[PDB]
Amino acid sequence: MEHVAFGSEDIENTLAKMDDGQLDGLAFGAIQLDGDGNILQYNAAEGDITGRDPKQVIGKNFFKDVAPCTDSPEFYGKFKEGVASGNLNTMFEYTFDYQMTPTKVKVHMKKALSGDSYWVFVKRV
Ligand SMILES: *C(=O)/C=C\c1ccc(O)cc1
Repeated sequence: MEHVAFGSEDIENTLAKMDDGQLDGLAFGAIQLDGDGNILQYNAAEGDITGRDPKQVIGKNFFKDVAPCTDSPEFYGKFKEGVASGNLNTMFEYTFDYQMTPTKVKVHMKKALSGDSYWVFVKRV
């Protein structure tokens, strides 16, 4: 495993060193999106939670194609405001329910260290 704790204050510095292989070693779901919501990275733990095959979702739009239940002011809305502002750091509970058994999760979104990428971290609650 990669020892990083969900919600950690410096998580963005830590995850900057990890490759797709490394990211698959996290205790939680990790997704990296560009400013337009396209999926740059998607780790194994997210695949375990949502049932999606990580390889198949990279390159797709998260809010439009892959995860339309997140297309709402309460999820996508916070994302777009953070991208516009160039600053994002929010944590909230949410229910994933698209093509899958409803699953309650904790979501943490944070701007990355590179200029126009953004993390979505997810774990069960
Ligand atoms: C809402 O969109 C439900 C499902 C979902 C599937 C995959 C990922 O990564 C997040 C959310």
